[PDB]
Amino acid sequence: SMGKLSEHLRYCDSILREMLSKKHAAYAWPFYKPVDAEALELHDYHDIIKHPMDLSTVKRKMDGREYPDAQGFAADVRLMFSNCYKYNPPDHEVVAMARKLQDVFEMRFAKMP
Ligand SMILES: COc1cc(C(=O)NC2CCN(C)CC2)ccc1Nc1ncc2c(n1)N(C1CCCC1)CC(F)(F)C(=O)N2C
Repeated sequence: SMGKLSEHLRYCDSILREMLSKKHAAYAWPFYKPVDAEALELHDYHDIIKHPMDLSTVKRKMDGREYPDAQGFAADVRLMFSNCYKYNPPDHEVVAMARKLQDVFEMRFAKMP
């Protein structure tokens, strides 16, 4: 009943639910939680990536309605992908996995009424 802004935010909630769901778990799982640079022994990760982002953080912020509009939500989802492209070798499996998940994201986002 509140119009397009409310509807866009609800649609974004749904995109996020889909990205976190079992449907995409073959490629989305590296993006469920913040990169644990200590556990992964990535001693240069936080020197290269200045603004880490991941789907659990997007969920915390979206559920708290910290994104004022759909573009703000998209910016953080795309930051997550961009961090992966920036840090990792371009032929790495994890870059292909980020790309598979971004194909889903961009498709759903483009079809937001
Ligand atoms: C428990 O989680 C993992 C476990 C294993 C795992 O189980 N690895 C090995 C354990 C020991 N040997 C035997 C081989 C598998 C590998 C990766 C994991 N998780 C992860 N999450 C996120 C990123 C990532 N990884 N990336 C990968 C690239 C290659 C090494 C980290 C680089 C990155 F920079 F952090 C990045 O951008 N992303 C998005």
